[PDB]
Amino acid sequence: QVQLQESGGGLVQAGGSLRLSCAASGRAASGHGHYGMGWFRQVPGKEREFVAAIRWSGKETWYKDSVKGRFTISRDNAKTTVYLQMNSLKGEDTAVYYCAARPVRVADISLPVGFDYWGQGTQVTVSS
Ligand SMILES: [Cu+2]
Ligand SMILES: [Cu+2]
Repeated sequence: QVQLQESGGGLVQAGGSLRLSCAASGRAASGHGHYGMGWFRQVPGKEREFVAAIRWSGKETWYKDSVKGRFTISRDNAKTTVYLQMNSLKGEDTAVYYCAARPVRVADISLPVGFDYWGQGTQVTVSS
């Protein structure tokens, strides 16, 4: 199974920058050996939402409208690592972020589906 471990979340202020990293190890259960990645956030009193996603190759990414501009999702050169660069935090952003691996290819990556493995969660609080 794909072991996902995140870190980098914590205390900041509105207009700052913060960077979350998601390490990945182990083989997967489905597919031919690959997997796409994505980030989700849990906000108190609201349902879980899909915030960013990247195809296994990096040919295309997807962002939720309210983060486009400000957030970017990438993967470094040797890879198991996924990053989420958060710039110009607004306070609404305030929540617990999660990274998840998708073992089987999907036609539309804006879709919340196929995420078999989940990381543990990092609280991000934006004070004013
Ligand atoms: Cu390969
Ligand atoms: Cu593939």
